[PDB]
Amino acid sequence: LSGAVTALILVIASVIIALVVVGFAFGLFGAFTGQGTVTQVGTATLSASTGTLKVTLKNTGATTQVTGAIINGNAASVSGQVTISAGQSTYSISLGGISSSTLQSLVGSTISLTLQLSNGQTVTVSAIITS
Amino acid sequence: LSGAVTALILVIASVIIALVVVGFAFGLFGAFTGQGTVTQVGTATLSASTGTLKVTLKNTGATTQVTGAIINGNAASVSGQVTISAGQSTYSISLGGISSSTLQSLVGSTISLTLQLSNGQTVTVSAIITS
Amino acid sequence: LSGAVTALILVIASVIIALVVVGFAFGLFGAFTGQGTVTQVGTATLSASTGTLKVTLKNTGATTQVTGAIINGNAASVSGQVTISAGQSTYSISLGGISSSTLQSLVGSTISLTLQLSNGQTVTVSAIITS
Amino acid sequence: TGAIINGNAASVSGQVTISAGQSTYSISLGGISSSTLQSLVGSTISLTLQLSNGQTVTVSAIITS
Amino acid sequence: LSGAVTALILVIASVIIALVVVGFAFGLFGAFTGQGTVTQVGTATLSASTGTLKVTLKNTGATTQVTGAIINGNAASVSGQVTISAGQSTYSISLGGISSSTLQSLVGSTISLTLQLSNGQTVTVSAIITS
Amino acid sequence: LSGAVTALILVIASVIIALVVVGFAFGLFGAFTGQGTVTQVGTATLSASTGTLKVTLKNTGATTQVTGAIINGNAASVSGQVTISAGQSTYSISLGGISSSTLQSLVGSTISLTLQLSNGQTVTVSAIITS
Repeated sequence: LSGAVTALILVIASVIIALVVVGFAFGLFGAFTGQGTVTQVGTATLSASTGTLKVTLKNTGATTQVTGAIINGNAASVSGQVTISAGQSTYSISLGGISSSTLQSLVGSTISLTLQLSNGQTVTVSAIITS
Repeated sequence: LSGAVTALILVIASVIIALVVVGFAFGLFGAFTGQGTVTQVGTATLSASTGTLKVTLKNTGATTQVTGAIINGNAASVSGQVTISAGQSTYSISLGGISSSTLQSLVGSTISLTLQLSNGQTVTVSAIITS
Repeated sequence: LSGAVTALILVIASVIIALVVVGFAFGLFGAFTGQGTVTQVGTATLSASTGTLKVTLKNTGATTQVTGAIINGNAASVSGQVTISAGQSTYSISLGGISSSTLQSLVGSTISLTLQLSNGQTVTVSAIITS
Repeated sequence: TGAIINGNAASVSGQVTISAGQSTYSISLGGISSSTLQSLVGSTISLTLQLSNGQTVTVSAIITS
Repeated sequence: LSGAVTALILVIASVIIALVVVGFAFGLFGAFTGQGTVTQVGTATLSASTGTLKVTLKNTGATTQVTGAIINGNAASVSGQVTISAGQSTYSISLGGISSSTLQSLVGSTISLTLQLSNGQTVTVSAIITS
Repeated sequence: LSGAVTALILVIASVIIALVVVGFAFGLFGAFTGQGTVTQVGTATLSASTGTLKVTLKNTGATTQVTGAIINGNAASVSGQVTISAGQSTYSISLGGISSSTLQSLVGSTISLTLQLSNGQTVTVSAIITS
């Protein structure tokens, strides 16, 4: 009775394995939709005095973190106001790692930043270098 | 009978997954068309007394909100008359956040505003600075 | 003689199960091809008097039904002339659920509709709002 | 045996014995007229042939005149 | 011997299914290339007497049909000389559905037509309204 | 014990097959990235005396070969200086297959060449026909 029981135990266990696969696939399909996306809607300004960036970020997803920023081909780190909530509202980043040595010559012009979020997404920002 | 049942349960579940993907794609294709677009048709005037902007905005989409306005390299917030209905009709924005200190010297000239809507779209407005 | 008969009955029944799976897969492959697709070829016009839409829809598939329409961020239902036959010919939808309150201001402009068919497919239509 | 076209089943009469090899086949597909295919000249349709051995084959066809 | 035969019958049938998919994909790739494209090369003239349009249409594809024409925001049907062969040669459309009521005032000016072909493609024509 | 051993040997062999597929996919993903791309940065000049082309080609990939060139609707072959190394540096192609019969009338004007590399990529070059 090896064939009477063994193929039976395989066909019982295979239902368990298939349901685990389908449940994991539906959980992953639920996960990557609401994982969190962030874009810019607000045409940020980059003050040349302290590097304070007044950005507006739309977030129709989960809570993310801001890790670093690419500016002028240089990486830079941030310290505070990096916890992005859901919603657009308005964000104010104290972008350290750069001084007014190179931004004094570009007052009034336009620069392109690249924020690096915590969830793998990067967001490019078109900034007006104001004073 | 592991291969007799398991590939069968996969090919039954894959129809469900594919139909969910196709239905989500068609729902998204329906969503981003009628999501709401707003443009200017009316050649707005900016009164220098109180900052009252008499704008005309065409809207062939859904109901949106006006969040802020970029003027002279400065961001400014708004308070009332921001619920854009469908249709052109005529809109009257009490644009706060600026005084007649800088607009008194430009009476009769032309300025360029940038309204920031709630749905990510921004609209630039060519305004006549009247008194 | 448990192993002499049992594995034999499994290998006889497994042919039946495998042929049922292959026949179902080929039937599904036949079904989703000729299930019915509908697109627009004809550059429809939306009359603002009664909402009568003169659309042209190409259908290289089966007979479908028109259920509803998305217009200006609003859902709307339909009543008559919704049985789409095969072929392009020409279709005339009495689109109820909207009046000339909002379409009187947009005479001559262009709007984007979203028809929702019965077979899950949605079709966006670029319409000229004529009078 | 048959062909699925526009959500309709249709039967065939002649030139249905498929030999081995690619060569070329010419099916007199009856069961439909030029009532509905006159409006789709030059476009693309999708047929579904149903063979005798259970296999079905979908064909991407150019509706020429 | 359920696993000795069943996975074998699946791996034999899967070759058939994969080859049918690849053959259908290559047939579709062959079909949509030579399906038929039509453009204008010839700067058509629209006679205001009878509406006779002397157009020149380049066709590097298959034989198509002309179904209707959009003129002045109005749809119109055609009757004869609609079978477009391959090649540029020259075409003469008896465009019915309009009279010299509105085209008498525009003699010598330029209008823009929109022909609607049978294969989904539409072609806009820049026409000189001659007499 | 046919089901006790056979599904076991399938589930052992399937790990081998899946790892071979994943390793081949990652090897292909490694291969097509660094396969070799070549573009123009240098605004080449085409001397009309001997057909000597002084081109500058940027190559962030592997070593490629120059096979032929399309000029004036004519194919032409090359003989020497076709081994493109990595880097921009500067390249000098003795483009045979054409004389100064047709290029004498176009001294000072601009022509468009199409080099055909060995790795399937083609590169169009905007050349100044100098003397």
